[PDB]
Formats: sequence, C-alpha cells, structure tokens
Amino acid sequence: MQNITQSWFVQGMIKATTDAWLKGWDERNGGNLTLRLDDADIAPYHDNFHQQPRYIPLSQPMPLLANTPFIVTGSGKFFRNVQLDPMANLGIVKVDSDGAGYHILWGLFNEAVPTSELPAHFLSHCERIKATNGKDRVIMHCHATNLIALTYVLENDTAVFTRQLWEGSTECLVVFPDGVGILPWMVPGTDAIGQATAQEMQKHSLVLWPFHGVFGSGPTLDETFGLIDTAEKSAQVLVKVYSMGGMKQTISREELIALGKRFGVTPLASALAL
Amino acid sequence: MQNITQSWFVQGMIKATTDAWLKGWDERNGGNLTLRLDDADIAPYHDNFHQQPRYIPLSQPMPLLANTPFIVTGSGKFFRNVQLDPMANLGIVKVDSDGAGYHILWGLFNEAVPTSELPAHFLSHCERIKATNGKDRVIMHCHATNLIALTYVLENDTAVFTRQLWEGSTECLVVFPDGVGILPWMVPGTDAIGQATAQEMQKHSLVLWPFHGVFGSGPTLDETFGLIDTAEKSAQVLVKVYSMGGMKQTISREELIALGKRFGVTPLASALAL
Amino acid sequence: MQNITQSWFVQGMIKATTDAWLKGWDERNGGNLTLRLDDADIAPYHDNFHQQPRYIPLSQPMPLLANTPFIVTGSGKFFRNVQLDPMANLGIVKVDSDGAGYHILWGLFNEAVPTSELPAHFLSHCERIKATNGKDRVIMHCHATNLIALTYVLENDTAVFTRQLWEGSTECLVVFPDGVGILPWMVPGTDAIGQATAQEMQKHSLVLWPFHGVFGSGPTLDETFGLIDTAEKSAQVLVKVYSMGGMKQTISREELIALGKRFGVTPLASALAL
Amino acid sequence: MQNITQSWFVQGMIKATTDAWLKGWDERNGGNLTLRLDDADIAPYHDNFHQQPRYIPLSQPMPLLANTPFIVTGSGKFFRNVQLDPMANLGIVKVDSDGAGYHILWGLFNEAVPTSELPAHFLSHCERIKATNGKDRVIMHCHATNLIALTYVLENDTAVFTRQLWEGSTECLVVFPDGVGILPWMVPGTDAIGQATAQEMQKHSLVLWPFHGVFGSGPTLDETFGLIDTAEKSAQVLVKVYSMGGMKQTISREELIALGKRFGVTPLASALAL
Ligand SMILES: [Zn+2]
Ligand SMILES: [Zn+2]
Ligand SMILES: [Zn+2]
Ligand SMILES: [Zn+2]
Ligand SMILES: [Zn+2]
Ligand SMILES: [Zn+2]
Ligand SMILES: [Zn+2]
Ligand SMILES: [Zn+2]
Repeated sequence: MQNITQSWFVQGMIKATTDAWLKGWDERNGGNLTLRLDDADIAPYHDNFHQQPRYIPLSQPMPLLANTPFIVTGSGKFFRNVQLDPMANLGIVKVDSDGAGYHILWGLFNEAVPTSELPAHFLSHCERIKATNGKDRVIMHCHATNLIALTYVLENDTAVFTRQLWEGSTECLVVFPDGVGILPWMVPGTDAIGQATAQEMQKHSLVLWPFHGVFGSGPTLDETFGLIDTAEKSAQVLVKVYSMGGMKQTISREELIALGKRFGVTPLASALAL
Repeated sequence: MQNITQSWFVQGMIKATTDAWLKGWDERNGGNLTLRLDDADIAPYHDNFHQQPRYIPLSQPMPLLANTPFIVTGSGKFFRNVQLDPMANLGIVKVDSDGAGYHILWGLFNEAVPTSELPAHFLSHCERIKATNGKDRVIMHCHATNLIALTYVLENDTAVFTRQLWEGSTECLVVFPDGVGILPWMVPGTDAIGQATAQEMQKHSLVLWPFHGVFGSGPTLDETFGLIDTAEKSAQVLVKVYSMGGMKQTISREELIALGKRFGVTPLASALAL
Repeated sequence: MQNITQSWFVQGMIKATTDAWLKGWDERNGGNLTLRLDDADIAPYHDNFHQQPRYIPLSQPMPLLANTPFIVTGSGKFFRNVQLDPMANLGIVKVDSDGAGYHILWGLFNEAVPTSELPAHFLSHCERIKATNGKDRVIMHCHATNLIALTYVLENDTAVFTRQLWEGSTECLVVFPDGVGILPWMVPGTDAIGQATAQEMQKHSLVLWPFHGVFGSGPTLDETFGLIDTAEKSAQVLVKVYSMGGMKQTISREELIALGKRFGVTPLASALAL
Repeated sequence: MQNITQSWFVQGMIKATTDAWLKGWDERNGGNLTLRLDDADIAPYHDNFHQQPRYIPLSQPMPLLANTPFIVTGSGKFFRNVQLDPMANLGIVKVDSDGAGYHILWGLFNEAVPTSELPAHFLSHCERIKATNGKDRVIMHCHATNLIALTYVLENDTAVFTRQLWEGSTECLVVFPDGVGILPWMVPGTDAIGQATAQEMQKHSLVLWPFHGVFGSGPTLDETFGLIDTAEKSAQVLVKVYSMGGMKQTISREELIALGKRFGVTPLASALAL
C-alpha cells in the first residue's frame, strides 16, 4: 500500500492548513478544519488503523451524521505543524451508528482529541448537508486577519457587512451571493456557539464570529479555502480603503444587480440597498 | 522526449501564476493569464496531445488570431494549483484557420475550459499585436490588491491615476510611460468588457478594472508580470502614504519630464500637469 | 550516530528562528532565543563536542542554573542563517557547578558567543522556573512589528495594553490571562534590563520592551513562539483597527470574564475595567 | 572543480537578491547589488571563464578600482530570477589596470551588461573603501517599500529622518549611528546621481533616494542586507505608527544618548535634538 499520509485527503488537509498558516490566519492553534469523508475513502487504508480506536461521546445526538467519517484537526494543534507530522496533528474519526459519539480511527497520537470547536463543525456539517443536498463536505474556521479587523469597525449587521464585502472585490457577490452571517460575540468552543453558527449556516456559506474569526462551508477543501480567501481579500482591500479615509466611489447597487444576473446568482436581498 | 510539462512555456506559466498567487493577487480562481505561442513551440510536443482536441467557438470572429496557439489558464482554476497539476489547470489552445474558434490541444483535463475572461484576453492580444508590431505575447489579469484599493479612493481618471503611480515609484514612468487606462466598472467575463479593455490596450500596456483588477500586456511572461508588479508596488507605497495623511512632497512635473527624456521614453501628455 | 544537528533541539531552534525570521520579527541579528535542555538531551551527543569547551563567566552568580545546559542563539548572528549553518549560529552551553559561568560545548564556531541579551534570558529562565515549577524551558525575544508599533501609540500601562490585546483577538485572554508586562524603555543588553525583565516574568509570561520588542516564556519552543504570535496577531488586528479610526465595538468586560471562566483561566484583574 | 555557481560569492549574491525579492523590495529589475571580490576569490575559477571577456569603458576614470573584480547584478535583470539562472543575471567583472573600464569575465550571457546604476555603485565603492579603510565590500540598492513611503511624508532632512528611524526601533542607532543621508530627487542611472550618492557615502553607510529607494554599504552581503533591513523594519513600524495618528511616546534624546554610549557608538550629532 501507500501510507494513508499519502492519500488525497491527508494531503488535502496538509495543503489547506499549511496555506492558511501561510496567510497569517492561524497563529498558535487558532483555526480548525474538518472534512467529511466517504467510507470508500478510508477503507482502502483500514490496515494502517489505530492500536484500538478510542470512543468520545458527542455533546449532543447527531443522527444525520451516523456512520460518517471525517478527517479533522486536533485540539491545541498548530496548523503550521500539520505538514510536519500529520498523524500527530490530524485524526480520522468516524461517528457511530446513531450519532452519539465517534471512534478516533487514525492519528491524534498521544491522546490528542478533535478540535475544541467540534460542536460548531459537526452541527454546521449537519445544516450544510441539508442546505446543499449533501454537496458541502468542509467546514473551515480561521482567524482571517482583515475580516476580524473589520468586525471592530463595520456595523455588525449581516446586510451592511455583506454589502461592504461585495463592494471590496467584484467577484465576491458571485462567490458568496448569500452573504456572510454575523453572530453576536459568543464564548467559543461551546455548544451554544456551534448551534448559533449551524443556524446561520442554513442561510450563508460564511459566518463571522466578531473579534474572532470566520467559518466557511464548501464542497471541497480548495473551494472552502477559496471562499474564505475571497472574503478576506475583500476585507483586506477595505481595510486599506478605510485606512485611507474611505470610499470616494464603489460598485453601485445596479452594478451588483447586473452582476448577479450575468452570473446566474441570486444575491442576498437585504444587502441590496444603494 | 521531455514531457510538455517540462517545456519553457508550461514552466513559465507555472512560474508566473505561482508568483502572482504568492503576491496575494489571485485569491480563489481570481486572475487569468494567456501566452501566445509560435507553432515551433508546441510542435516538438505534438505526440503528447489530447485524446481528440475539443473545439469551442469564439464569441466573435478574430481573423488576426487565425492558426495561433496559446497557453492559457482554465476557467474556475486556481493560480495556486498550477504548480501542482499544470495539465489540469492550464490548456494549450490553437485558434482555427479563420479565427472562429479553437481546439483544446492539451490540458484542461475533465472538461475544463479556457478562462471566462477569454474575450478580454484574445481581443487585447489582437490590439497589442497591432500596437506593438507583434512583440507582445502575454496578457495577464490579476487582482492586484493595492491598485484595486486605490480605485475606491483616487479619481478614476486615466491621467490623475497614471500620475499618482508615476509619483509613487520613480521607475514607473520609464516602465509605463503610456500610463494606465481606466474602464468604468463593467460586468466581467463579457464581450463588452473585453472590447472595452482591448480598446484601451490600443493606448496603454495597463488597464484597470475598478473595484476588480488590472490587465497588463507584455512581450514575455516576466516582463508582463513585472509591468504589473511595478504598477502594484507603486500602489502599495501610495496606500501607505495616503494612509499616513498624504504626500508632503513628491516627484514634480519637471522631474518626471527630465526622467522620460533621459530614458528615451515619451510620457503620457495628459498626466503631465504639476 | 546521527549528528547533533539532526537532534530535536537543534531542529527545534532552526524551526523557531526561521519561522520568526519569516514573520518579519528578526531583521539583522534582532531577537534571540534560548532553550533549557536536560542532561539526557545532550549526553547522547557528547562525542560531537567542542575542540575544548570555552568558559565565559556570568554577569552575576545564578545558583538555580547550576549544571544546566541550554541551546542558545549567538551574539550578532542572524535568525535567517540558522537553517543554513546551525553550528555557526547556535551554541550548546552548560552553566557550571555553582552558577558563575558556562562552558560552550558545541557550536558558536569562530569565537562567537551567546546572545548579548543573555542576562535577560538566564535571569528570566530563573524566574520562570520558580514561577511555573520548572515547566517553562524557553525564553524568546523578537522584534514583533505590530506590538512594537503599538508601544508608540497605546498607553504604556500593563493593564490597558493587556486589555487591548485581549480585545484584538478572542483567544488572547485564554492564551495569556496574566497579561503582558511593560518595562520603561531601558538600554538593552544590560544586567539592569535583564533584572527588570526577570522581575516582570514573575507575573506575566510576556514582557514588552517599548520601542524594541517582546520577551515570552513557554514550556516548549512551539508554545513560546505561539504565545508571541498570538500577542502579535492581536497587535496586528489592532494596528488595522486604529488605522481605520478606532473601535466602534469590541469584546466587553463581561464577555472577557465569561471567557476566562469557561476556559478555567484567571484573567489579570487590573485589565478588567470596562 | 566545483562550478563557479557553487562558489561562496555566486551563492551569496543568489541569497541576497532572492531575500530582497522576497521582502517586496525588488519589483521588476528594481534594485541592484555589487560585491567587491579579491583576486583569490575568482582565480580558482579562471577555467570556467567567458568565451572572450568583453570590455566596456567606465563613465569616468576610477584609479582606486584598478584591477578590482566585482560580482554584479545585470541591467534589466530581475532579482527573482537570479536563483534560477545566476550566470544570465549576474556577471563577474574586473576593472582594468588604470580604472578606465572593465572586462566581463563571466556571466551576463546574451550581451547583458552590469547594472545601469553602476556609476552609483562603483563611485560609492570608491568612497566606502577610503571611509572604512577597505572594510566595506558591498553596495546594495533596493526599493525598500516603507522607507520609500516615508520619503513622501517625513521632512527630507537627513537629521529628522535619521532621528525618526532611530526612534522606530531601538537597535537602529547602534546599527547606523552615522544616520541616513538624503539626496534631492535626481534622475537615476546617471553620473550625477552616482557622484551625489558617493559623496553622502563619505558620511553615512545609508543613503536615500527619495521616491525611489535606499543605497547601503557593508563589509559583507549579510551585513549590508541587514543594515538595509534594519532601516526598513523601522520604517515599517513608523508607517504603522503614523497611520495610527502618530507617536504618543517614543525613545527620548537621553535614551538614544545612553544607548550610543553603552554600545561604544558615536551617534550623528545633528539628529540629537529632543
Ligand atoms: Zn477560533
Ligand atoms: Zn483548536
Ligand atoms: Zn478578475
Ligand atoms: Zn477565471
Ligand atoms: Zn532586541
Ligand atoms: Zn543578539
Ligand atoms: Zn532603483
Ligand atoms: Zn538595473
């Protein structure tokens, strides 16, 4: 065999965590990533699996996720180190036959566990599966610097914040026509913040945690990463524009409207004011 | 043989896309690149060509481009991934004997197609060929962060924007004496925005799409890339200067004039106000 | 044997210095790093040791550090070059049997010596050992750009500066609940500045040298590095926020309080004003 | 033999140009570098030398430089590409027996020539040799972004600009106690701008070309590079500070004075106002 570390999904996680670390998004253990897998993905690797897979209960039943494997970043683990030791810093987990817990099948060496934002991840997986008829496979959280910065400065109103990000790069509307949901600041790594994130994931493929980070959902690691990067690129242009005293001109409502029409996209109504 | 992936032009595209990705210019699939090739370039590689080359019609006849091969980035494809799988993310295309379409000869695996900005590219190739007696070979579009930022802030007037970029780095005038044309915001990935870009490519080797990006034209990938990088470096100094409250001193008209005279360059008149 | 250069600690120092160089933190010889080792670490390597180990006296007796080996960056040496020649740029030192000096056992080729901030390092090691019952092993100093910038702008008051950094990224409080101590500007590379740093290391795992850099203490190179990076990431968001005219909203006192309670952390009282 | 490309000086030039390219300092062909060599350096490589060495006259006699070899960047050549093809992008030159010209002994393939700032380089070499009793070996010019930005904003007065850079990082004074000279803007790539640069090189190891770049002089490539990086790091902190509305506190005159006394350095008097 090839080792599981050489598999597309372990390699994908290395690539996405490293690229996010490279962006400045993932200081310390900041940020986390989980990718839903199929059985067919992990089964060719059954023989490189854990001494005996450890079971951890879920914070709450998740019957939709019954029998679902994921690969996931570990709690306390640094994005930077994933390329260096993926088996220490990643784990392959598989939720049990009625969504009450999971076995850690591979990785997370030395009694590591899945990310402390696992409630946010798994609950958002659940909603993204229903909301996209199962197409989304990734939930990604990173501390995207400019977006975080903007949360101290822009009205934390889903529609104004969406609209600013649409303006700040032409493509943004096309990439995220549903906009970006904003939560109130919440204590992170809780069931409550994961429920609230999962609820906005019903409506947006991006959700901001003010003064903390962003959560995105996508069909693949690249597309999820690129969703975020697009939101963050815009934030970065906006940071510069605001720091230079603000917009003198920008993309108008009609232009954003002609744009979503050409791209066959339905833009968040409430963000279409002026 | 060596594989085509080892050829100077596939390697050049890997180098230029990767370097642009590295700059922060090419979030997601943002940005695109096409390079005009000669027959002599691709012919030594005829035997590594496509199962059967797929034909796609052009949006409009382009008789100047009859029988011309290009290597081009694919629609939806990420600059970041080109180094990883050039054949998935690039394609070698060759316009047919009367400029009505092209066959995809190599790459663009899995039914990918050339960039959705192909009208902008090919039309601008057409004008750059006439305008430079065939010396330019590259059209490059990227989301150059500081230049985009400046479009929210500087008067979107070709001559004032040119002049600011000349000021923001001494060399700029020498590198782009013809200045940078500015389009009105337009819906991208359209025939109309490609015509309008191609029209300004008559007069400038750089063209700004406000709130979106820049288009440059050059004789080689490095020179085209470096054209852009020079415009963007200046924008970057200007962003900092404006963010610090503005210029207290700058390069004067006479100095810009003595400069274009020493370098044997004829600077855009309308940008020579004060 | 494997060479000592292949050992976890020489490799760790290469990794941490290089990563800091990569961050922009360590222009020229700026910044320095020392890591406390056990005998068991260096002993398997006794046979690759120095021609004859050179003795340098300590600036003052340090009996707690009797018989303790460290690996340390060299005076005048660049973080950038460590990956290139670790034995030229690092040294393994071992304090003597009553804390009056050390022998340079390995590295520091060509009569190099340990960092000129060695008083700061060793004295802070001494206090961090007592303050953490011997868990901290690292002292790291770098010129962390945004934190330095903030020292010209924020009230240099431990509690206001701590509080701003807590606000500037949610996790900060959890990572450094003890806050960051601020020294008056002091002449660096002196016994006085090392005593003063060591004294604040009694109370904080981070200490700012205004208009110069930060000192952090940690159990491991990654954790020490990540402590710093977290403080600096926040500073970086704050720089952007202030540059955009300041905070419109931020994390409130109660939220910071609910946060330190969920994470089982006791946040610096004096920073809990409003 | 080993090839000359593997020699310490070709490797040093690759390392310094690449690192500067990496910093953002050397867009396009911007920036240039020349390193004075000894005969003993190049002689072990005599047998890998040019088809027949081409002679180019000097713009003016330089008898001090008679029989002196240098390795130098080529005109129009990109710092980025040096690591890729050093022999295309670098050249080894040797001034003739009475300082009237040089033979290109190696590199600069395809009729490339030494940098168009060669008057600045060679004249500054001449002054740095006299001013340091022959210790300096490097002249380095790059478009250091923040320093360039500051030239639009700070009074272009040697003593105020020096003083700001001293403030903006503690170490700066120690690294460049002689300060940084400022020229009036001049047309670059001229004898006049090289004379004027060479004249300030009498007094400073750093010289600013406003709205263009910086020139530094050093004993080695690392030390010259690090001189610049230190000046630029400070500029970068200052850019942030000014962009946040300015300094509330900074390093005082007495502190800068105690600093230059501890480090055995004699700080530029005129920069010691307040
Ligand atoms: Zn987080
Ligand atoms: Zn975590
Ligand atoms: Zn675009
Ligand atoms: Zn595209
Ligand atoms: Zn320091
Ligand atoms: Zn040092
Ligand atoms: Zn220059
Ligand atoms: Zn040049």
